[PDB]
Amino acid sequence: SSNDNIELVDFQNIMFYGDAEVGDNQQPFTFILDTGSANLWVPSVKCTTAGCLTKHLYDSSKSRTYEKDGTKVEMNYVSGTVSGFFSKDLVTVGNLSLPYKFIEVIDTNGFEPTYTASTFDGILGLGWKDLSIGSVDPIVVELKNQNKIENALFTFYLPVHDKHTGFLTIGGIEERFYEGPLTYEKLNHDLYWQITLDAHVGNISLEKANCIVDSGTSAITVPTDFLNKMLQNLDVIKVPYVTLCNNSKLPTFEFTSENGKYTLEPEYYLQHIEDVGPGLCMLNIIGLDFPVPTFILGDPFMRKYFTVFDYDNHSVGIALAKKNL
Amino acid sequence: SSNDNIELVDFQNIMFYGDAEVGDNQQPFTFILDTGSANLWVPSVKCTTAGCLTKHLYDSSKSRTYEKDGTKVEMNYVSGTVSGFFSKDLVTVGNLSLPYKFIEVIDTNGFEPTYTASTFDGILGLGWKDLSIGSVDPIVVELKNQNKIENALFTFYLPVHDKHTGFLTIGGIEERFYEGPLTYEKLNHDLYWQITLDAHVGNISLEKANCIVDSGTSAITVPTDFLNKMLQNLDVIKVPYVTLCNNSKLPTFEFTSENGKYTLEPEYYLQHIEDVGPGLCMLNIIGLDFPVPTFILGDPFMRKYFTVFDYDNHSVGIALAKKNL
Repeated sequence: SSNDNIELVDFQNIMFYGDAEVGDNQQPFTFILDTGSANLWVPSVKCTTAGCLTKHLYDSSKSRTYEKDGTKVEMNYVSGTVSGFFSKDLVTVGNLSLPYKFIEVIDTNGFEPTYTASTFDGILGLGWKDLSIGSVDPIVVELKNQNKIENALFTFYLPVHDKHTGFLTIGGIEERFYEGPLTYEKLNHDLYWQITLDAHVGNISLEKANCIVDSGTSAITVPTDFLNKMLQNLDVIKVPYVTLCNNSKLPTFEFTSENGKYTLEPEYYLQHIEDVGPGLCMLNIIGLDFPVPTFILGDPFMRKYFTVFDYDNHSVGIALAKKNL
Repeated sequence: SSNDNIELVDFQNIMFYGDAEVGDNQQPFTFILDTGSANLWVPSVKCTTAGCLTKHLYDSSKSRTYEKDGTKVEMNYVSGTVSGFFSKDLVTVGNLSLPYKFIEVIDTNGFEPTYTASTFDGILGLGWKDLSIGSVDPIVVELKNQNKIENALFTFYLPVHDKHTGFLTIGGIEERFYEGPLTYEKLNHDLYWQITLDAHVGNISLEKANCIVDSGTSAITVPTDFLNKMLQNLDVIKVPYVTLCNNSKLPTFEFTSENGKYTLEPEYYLQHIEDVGPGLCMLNIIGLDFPVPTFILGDPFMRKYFTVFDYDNHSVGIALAKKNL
């Protein structure tokens, strides 16, 4: 394996984690791998919030390579905020290492209940520089400049609950992860991994909508209006959205470009909740409005499609993920 | 027992059922007991929807007391609609029986996925006449006129998940179900069991708000605006509301009148969801706006407070429910 492969484990089909280390002594941590952010952060041994008591903590005094910074910083996510200060130390991802600037988190009380209720210790961003705090070059970009990897790209072969684990691969594209054609879509912005695609679900359509491929989002988000029409005569209620898993009215999402066609059948966005009711399924779709028509192709899409995030070529490559390796 | 007692069983802490029969041969059915509606309905052997295949069905041809009507009718609920026609036959509730007009349901496809995903067969309304279809006198009202019960009232001692079963009692008030004072609140309308109460949660307050005591609602509903302010600096996120069960910022609902004071502490509106995360709790509160400030005091409130629904006196009696009988 000339590339750097990091095994991924699924967490209740809503999150997936990967491990990496910080410090010369390889202190272990479990990370959310987020293409939607650009900073790396780990909780400090100096973090004294209740959430931190159950986590793997980072102790800079145990690492020779630790380079003090101390610049105050706070990072925000959908589920909250974490605060601390910048620090620099050796970061090891898979079989590659490099001195890297990250956020040493001191306070997580503004990131609850997500933090305490989840198994991850920190978050490792895989977005673009301009999207980070402190103007930190993306880790993969850094590795490329240090000539540690053949290409400034990484790929995601996501794990599938009760089926198989996944892999984050840095440096190269491995054909073993996908079948069918691998199609590239140019980014429309060098901030997020956002591309342009036409969308069609039923009779409802939307031309050249913005689509963000995001590993940190557990669902597929759709424009409010779009969702409403999509679920008008479909038998899908919602406790003040759930439906029968065998609902044959359920539509298939269709995303097309000049170079490719991607579809998301109900089997990919329906989550079983038998424990609540026989044959009952939850709709892993969310109504979310951005200033312009936008779809967040989150984990549901990525579980079906192997994805390539290319910094050098400013594009996202998409191909059908193999059901089994 | 000079009163008619019907045992109630809890269903995943979101619903509770009671059994009753229809027909001279006592055909058995499981019912949602709804103070928010005024009709009784059972699925017919003539119902051929998928939802009906798993239910106890009513066969009028097996009952001598069956009186054909056939008037077409459709009933709507929060979770959907069911259609059929009126029929009349002997209805047995506990140890009391009486010929009663009900809806024989033929189509339930407009009531999914609730119907198939739930264990009940039909719904028995316990609301006011004007709130029904077909101008049918409430069953308890009917029983009183037939001199089968001492008073036109019924009480609810709701079951508590993993603690104890409950009781629907018709005809009289039994002190064994409650402790502390029993206070009566006059109805402000002869349609719903709606009363007037001042509400205070934190610093937020609302004078003489309308409060509907509803056995068919699994949560406590609060005015949108009211909820927002209530959950502003409380650590309660919400997947595009959950919180740590030990959150000490959680406020206590306070409802007061000229005759009584009722409170709802966090332990009564927090639902444990350990299977999702350690010490994680769901907020059994819902943001719902009515034309005027309204609270639906659903099951969470009724589980804490024993309630008396008096038709003769047009009031709702409230008292602390005994933790154990």
